[PDB]
Amino acid sequence: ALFFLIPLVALGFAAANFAAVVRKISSYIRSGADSFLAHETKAIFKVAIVIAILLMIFTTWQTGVAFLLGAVMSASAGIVGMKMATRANVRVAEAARTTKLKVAYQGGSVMGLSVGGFALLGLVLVYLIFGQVDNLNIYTNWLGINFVPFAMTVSGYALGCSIIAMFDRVGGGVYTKAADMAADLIADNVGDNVGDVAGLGADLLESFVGAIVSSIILASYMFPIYVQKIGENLVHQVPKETIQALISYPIFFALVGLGCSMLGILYVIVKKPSDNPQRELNISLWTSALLTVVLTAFLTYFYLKDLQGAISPWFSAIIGIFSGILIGFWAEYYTSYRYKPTQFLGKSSIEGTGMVISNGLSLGMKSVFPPTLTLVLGILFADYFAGLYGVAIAALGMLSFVATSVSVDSYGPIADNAGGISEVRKITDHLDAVGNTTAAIGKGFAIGSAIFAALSLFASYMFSQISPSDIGKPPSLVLLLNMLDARVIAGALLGAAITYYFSGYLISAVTKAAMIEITSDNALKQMGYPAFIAILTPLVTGFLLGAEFVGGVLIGTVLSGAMLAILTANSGGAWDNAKKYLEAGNLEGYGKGSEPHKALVIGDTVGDPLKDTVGPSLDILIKIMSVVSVIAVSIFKHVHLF
Amino acid sequence: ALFFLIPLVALGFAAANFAAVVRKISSYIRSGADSFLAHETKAIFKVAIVIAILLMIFTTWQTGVAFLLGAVMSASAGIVGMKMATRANVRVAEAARTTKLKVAYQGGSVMGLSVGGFALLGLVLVYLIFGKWMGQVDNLNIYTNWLGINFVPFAMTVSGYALGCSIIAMFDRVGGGVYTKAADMAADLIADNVGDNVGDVAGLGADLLESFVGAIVSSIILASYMFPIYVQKIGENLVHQVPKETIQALISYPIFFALVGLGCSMLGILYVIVKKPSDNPQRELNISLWTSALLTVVLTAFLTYFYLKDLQGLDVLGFRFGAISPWFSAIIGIFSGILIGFWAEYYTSYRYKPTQFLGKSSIEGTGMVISNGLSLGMKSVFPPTLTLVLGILFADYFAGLYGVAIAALGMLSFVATSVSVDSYGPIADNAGGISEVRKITDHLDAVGNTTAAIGKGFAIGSAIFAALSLFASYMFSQISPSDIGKPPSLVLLLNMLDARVIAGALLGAAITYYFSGYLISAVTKAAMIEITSDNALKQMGYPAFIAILTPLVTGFLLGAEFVGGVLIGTVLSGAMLAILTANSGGAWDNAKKYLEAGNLEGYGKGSEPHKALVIGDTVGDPLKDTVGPSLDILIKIMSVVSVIAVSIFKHVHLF
Ligand SMILES: [K+]
Ligand SMILES: [K+]
Ligand SMILES: [Mg+2]
Ligand SMILES: [Mg+2]
Ligand SMILES: [Mg+2]
Ligand SMILES: [Mg+2]
Ligand SMILES: [Mg+2]
Ligand SMILES: [Mg+2]
Ligand SMILES: [Mg+2]
Ligand SMILES: [Mg+2]
Repeated sequence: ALFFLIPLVALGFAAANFAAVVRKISSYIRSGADSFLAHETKAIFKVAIVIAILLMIFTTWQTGVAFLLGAVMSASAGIVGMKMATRANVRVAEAARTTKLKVAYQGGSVMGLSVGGFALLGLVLVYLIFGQVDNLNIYTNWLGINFVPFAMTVSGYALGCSIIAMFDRVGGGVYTKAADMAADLIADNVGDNVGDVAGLGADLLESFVGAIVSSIILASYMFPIYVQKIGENLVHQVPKETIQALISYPIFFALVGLGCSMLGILYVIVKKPSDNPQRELNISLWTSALLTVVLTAFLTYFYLKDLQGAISPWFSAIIGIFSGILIGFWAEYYTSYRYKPTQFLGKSSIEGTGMVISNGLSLGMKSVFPPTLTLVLGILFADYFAGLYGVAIAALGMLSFVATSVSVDSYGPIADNAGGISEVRKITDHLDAVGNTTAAIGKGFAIGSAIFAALSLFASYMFSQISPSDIGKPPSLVLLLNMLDARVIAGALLGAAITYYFSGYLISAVTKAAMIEITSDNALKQMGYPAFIAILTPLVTGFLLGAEFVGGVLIGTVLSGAMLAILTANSGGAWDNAKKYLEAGNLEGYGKGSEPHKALVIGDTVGDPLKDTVGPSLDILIKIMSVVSVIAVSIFKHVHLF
Repeated sequence: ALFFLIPLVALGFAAANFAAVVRKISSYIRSGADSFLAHETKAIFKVAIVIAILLMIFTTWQTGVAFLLGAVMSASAGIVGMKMATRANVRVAEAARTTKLKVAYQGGSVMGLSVGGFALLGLVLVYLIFGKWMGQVDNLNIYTNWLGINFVPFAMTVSGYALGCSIIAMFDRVGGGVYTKAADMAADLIADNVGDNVGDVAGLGADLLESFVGAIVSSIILASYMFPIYVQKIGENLVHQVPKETIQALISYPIFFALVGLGCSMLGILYVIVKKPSDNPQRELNISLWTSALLTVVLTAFLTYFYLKDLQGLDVLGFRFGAISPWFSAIIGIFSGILIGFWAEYYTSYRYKPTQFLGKSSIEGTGMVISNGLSLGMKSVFPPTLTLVLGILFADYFAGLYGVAIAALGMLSFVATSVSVDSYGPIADNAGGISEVRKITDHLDAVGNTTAAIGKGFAIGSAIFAALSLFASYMFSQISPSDIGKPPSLVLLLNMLDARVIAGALLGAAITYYFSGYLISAVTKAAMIEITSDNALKQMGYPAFIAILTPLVTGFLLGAEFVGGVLIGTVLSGAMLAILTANSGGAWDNAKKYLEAGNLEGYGKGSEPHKALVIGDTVGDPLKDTVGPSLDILIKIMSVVSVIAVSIFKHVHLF
């Protein structure tokens, strides 16, 4: 029971860290937020109820309620983190004076702690409140969706969080980068929080919950899959207990996690103070992960000790953790002037706007390989030491310290805004540089986790066809999406193309809308397209062509989004800090007019729509499209047309 | 036999069209060419012999020789097309004076006709001398090589040939495409006017040669394979459920088809050209193309019936409707292809929308030209993909995997005109650089940039359509001696849920973004004749290694499931990216031209509006003329290498 009250503590904790801080005429920003949020919430209102009724009508109301649980939960989490981000933010210029810092990071930390507390309050609710883990045969609902009691329930929850986040980003990411563009051409200072706090935070909430939900669905499934069949009895070769312990474990694991991170957060703010905030963020991160690996290993033994080895998914969490951390490092590497990507680009500023662009492209494109490689090497090990389930738990390891990742992330625009506000500027610009890096690190973890998560959720997808009319065949006959089949290839091409389209549209959206209520109303009103594209595609294409084709689309979608999130994040990422870098002069005889500053400006402005809107949008698409397909293939495995 | 002397005629024909034309101090450019070609040929020399000995040692010398046949063949084709491109080119300024055109297109047409004649002379040779004399289409069983590669007699031979053409095309591109766009940058910061031929004539030309032959070789490998796959296993004898005569007709058919093709195109070139001349060259090129395609559809239909009329087991092959089947495939691929061309035009020419909108955003601040250009090309990727998505299925529904390869050929059963129109562009374009009358010349330039983008577009499409046949063959080629029983359906089963394949796919995608980043950087380093040529070649290995050893490195590390993955990632990403760069590269140049032509009131090639478009053309140049098209090459050469070496690493992988 203690474990079940653990998530509750994080939240009293969220409320406490801002308060000790908030007690620390630039209010201006808070008004911006309410307006967009007003308009946004109303569209959200309109939509969430409706999706809920839909799920309730078409799948199994338990799931629709859980779905609402997720909508209230994520909206709320984001809202709290926003009051903080928008208060440390103000309170930073004033930290920044007496100091010739605690503020920026504590504000960022409020959204992250709130994110953990809420997401888990909600999930614990879904777990307790939703005999589906008792039943876990293979129920075949009021229509013909033959749904998973529990899988279906938490899938509903995860879809809820993912969808409201995507909306928050594709509108807010849009309001924001549309704003940055507009500003360097005011609007922007609000943009920094809408964009890299609320939106980025929502993206991460989504990957995290998605990976955990996938762990849950899989357990909820070794059951119909492994059943014996020696001479026409069904013998459950995997007995219920093992499955139940394996279901509850990622939950228990996730509880063990956030806890490790909460210490990191309470530790660094109140910790005796440093003078360099990059090392803090990375150390805190590192710490949360060591701490988490060990205790997680205990949790794993005892809470899985004798099921019928034990520790295995703990190795999965570890492989994922170290992979995740490496990917963070890679993101820092590619985004911070101080090492290589930005410095070269930056100095090339002096050679003619063209070079900043072409080199920024080369930089992000090449920069794409190492995080993917970590993931390639990362998947295999996550995967070798455990079943499919070990991969999903691994996604979780990448994200096992989400509280600190998100804290550090929200630090950026929060620190970043602190910068814009004085214009003292040096302290402020450092804060800004780090915003751009730490938001790029964050993006990097969530993309990694999107891929690691995506393979369990995809496996779950082929698995979901395990209709009543299956419950015989070997697992090895059912988990077999064949790539040589033309439907899968066509599917893949279409999904990939869907991904490039989705990005181009999101780009175009940024520029149209860019050139509070005008663009907020416009962003939302003008928001349906990405959500339709993202969501109905499995449905449209699925209902058109069946399980092989949606399996394909999902594959293309995942591959492309994986590559592109990173391109935009890192390269879009380097350009801001390249601009800052030259703005700080650093090139001798160069400093804020002149052909190079102008060129770096062009880099930051080019980067801004890609990194803060497109890539991260792909983060979301590759999940929400898969979850939708996992559910609707219930219908289109059988019901496809041709 | 008539058919076997058909390819020969195209070539006497190549030599004739330039001559009637060439008889039509700006020589300057010819010197540029020799220098790069000198340096290039020497590195090529060094490498081709070596790859040949390698293949001969490790696979089956028949293949290594065939491979050399392809190296001499493609080098040569490209060289001839180059003397022409570089003579019509000069002879265009002078067409361009008296006309206040026949030149630009006839020059472009020389390389294309040479491409067809050579590629097919070579292939006919490989078919007769390797397919027939050495009986590889006769033995056709599954021979197992002095080492342990269990090679396909014929598949292996022609696979070698395809690899040869692919490799040398890639080399011609990754250096020359680099010299040329490195040059374009350097120029708008002279050198560039030479760049235009090196880049969009020879390089683009070699890309298309590669896609074309790759598609045909794949048709041949598959036929040369329904036999071991489809044997029965009835109560333990092997009964060739697909008999020799079927396979053999199905093998010869793409060849016979290709012969019927190119023939259809040659008519197109002589026809548009010799009409009393028109006034708009876009409508011509697209018409000529269009015509070659009507013609090809029909006659190919006859060819298909009689030369396939009674095969039997064409069903099992995947031929849902007998004899005519691959003709429907060729048709499907053709119309998909033509649409993809149209889409390319659509997205690249000021006059419609992608470039028009981009161009006018020039007045809003260079940032915008760049953003809108990314949006334009990125969105612009879909219709050509969707045409392919819808296109694969129909190519594929009406015929087996073989029908798909024949479909790739259909997208490309009209390459001669494609290559004519492509080569027209830099040739017309140079005509443009020269005089500087500029309006007459600039039009030719606009068209160079579009037609190079259409060309690119067909070749990328065909690369995907082709890629599924060559990939199928890949899973099939593991069909070791220890198989020759199980259902085809148990062997054509690359599993995506296997973590190895996913890691593979991600690795291939990642290898491809990397490949692109390196070629981009190469363009700027080298950009800022001999200096950059030597530098391009010397400094050229990296992409070829990456492209080629990856199946080998990764394959030998992780096995068939992983290289299958890498190949998948690589195909998917390169497909998307070739289009991004091509269509953008396509839009920005013509957006620049467009504003340069003024067309915005109160702007006359001055200020931010022209400056901004300049930035767009210069951004586009490295992407479209070097990166995308490079991906065109990578997605093939990496697959062919894997198809061959999986001979070893299906068994020999490490972990
Ligand atoms: K950022
Ligand atoms: K072009
Ligand atoms: Mg700015
Ligand atoms: Mg900012
Ligand atoms: Mg600012
Ligand atoms: Mg920025
Ligand atoms: Mg130029
Ligand atoms: Mg030129
Ligand atoms: Mg040119
Ligand atoms: Mg150009």
